[PDB]
Amino acid sequence: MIPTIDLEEVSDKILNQKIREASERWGCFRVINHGVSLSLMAEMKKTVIDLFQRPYEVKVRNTDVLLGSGYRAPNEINPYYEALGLYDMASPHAVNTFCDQLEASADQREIMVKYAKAINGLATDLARKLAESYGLVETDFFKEWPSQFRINKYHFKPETVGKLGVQLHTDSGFLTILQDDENVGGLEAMDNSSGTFFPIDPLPNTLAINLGDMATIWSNGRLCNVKHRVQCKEATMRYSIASFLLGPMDTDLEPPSEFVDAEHPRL
Ligand SMILES: O=C(O)CCC(=O)C(=O)O
Ligand SMILES: [Mg+2]
Repeated sequence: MIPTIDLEEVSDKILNQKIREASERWGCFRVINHGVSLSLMAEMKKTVIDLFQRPYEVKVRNTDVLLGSGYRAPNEINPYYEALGLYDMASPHAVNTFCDQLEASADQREIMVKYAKAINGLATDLARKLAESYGLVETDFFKEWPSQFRINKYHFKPETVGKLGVQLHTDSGFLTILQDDENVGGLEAMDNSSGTFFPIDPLPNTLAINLGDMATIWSNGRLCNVKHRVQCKEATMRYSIASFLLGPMDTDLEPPSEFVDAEHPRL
């Protein structure tokens, strides 16, 4: 079972410890009292739904910056999935460019600006708490790490229900913040120990956090890069918003040396 962590827990050592053990054992957790405006989240979702109904020929303008950034229409590899997004989410220029590409309204534009700044703050905050949970000196390790924004539209038809919508996988970055679909469940993750899956049901006003491959590398294997998938449980439309804190992009990720011991040989 995925644990729910209270980010307004009064005690730093309890809070950081909860986060670390969740990140090591399950590779994921929910956060409550995250500090992201609930109204901003709903408006971001409204903006997402509306953005996906832009002209196809406009959507196609959402060009890759990184391979996979930008638009992907459903195809025969993964037929139920449509997506948009931008690289370097921390850059107001990058966000604006994305909004220029999708011809967002001015109102929409500034919804995106505010969401990105909020979500990216939650991300830096969570990452720092992870550094703190290990008593690291390098409590700023991520300060030059770029983020990637990606909004997703899942189309499940009656054919799809009972089966999956996306196959089992790990995020390649450090940390992911997911705003799932309020009224359409289906996200599942595998317990590495058992091999069994458990669901990540969309609990209202919460945000889902999971760790990716970069976190495992950085932590020399202590942090779990959770395997997850979304399974179709009903043939409806489905929207989700994801913000990825990635590893460094120019450099190569190797761990703070505090993680590499004679009992933790390098990977
Ligand atoms: O759409 C979802 O429910 C999860 C999204 C996800 O896993 C991703 O964008 O990497
Ligand atoms: Mg994912």
